[PDB]
Amino acid sequence: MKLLVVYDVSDDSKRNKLANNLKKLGLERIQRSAFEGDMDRMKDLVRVVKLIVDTNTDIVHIIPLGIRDWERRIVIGR
Amino acid sequence: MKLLVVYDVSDDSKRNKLANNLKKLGLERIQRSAFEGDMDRMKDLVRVVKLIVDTNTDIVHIIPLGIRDWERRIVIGR
Ligand SMILES: [Cl-]
Ligand SMILES: [Cl-]
Ligand code: NA
Ligand code: NA
Repeated sequence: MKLLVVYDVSDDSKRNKLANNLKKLGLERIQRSAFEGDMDRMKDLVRVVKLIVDTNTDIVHIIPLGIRDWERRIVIGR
Repeated sequence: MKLLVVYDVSDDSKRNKLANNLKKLGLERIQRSAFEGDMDRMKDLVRVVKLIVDTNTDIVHIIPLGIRDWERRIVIGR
């Protein structure tokens, strides 16, 4: 069981508070605004995201996926 | 069968060429740098992304997921 957190956070400063907190909960950065990690927590994840981002302005997707779907992703670039 | 395309494209101009092309192939924008769509195409999707982005610099994830995993996402914010 995996999950992805993908975010669109307007305030520069809120964006890296969130990045910092996602690392702390053990997720790993895969791109500038996306992290992945293993199923562990959930309720804390949502609370963290809600407390940090501007909910009228920002968008965060927290998406479950199976391990085999993540494994079969295609990654283009660096 | 769904997929997500999540991107981290440095050049402003390449980013919306990609956004424009992802809409054309029928994907739908869900956030500033993420689109979702249904399984249809695949080989064309990868070719499009590779031709548009700078592959030494940019990162794009093309991620398959089951319909029920997408349905059970949590979306925070606007
Ligand atoms: Cl990766
Ligand atoms: Cl959505
Ligand atoms: Na990104
Ligand atoms: Na985004």
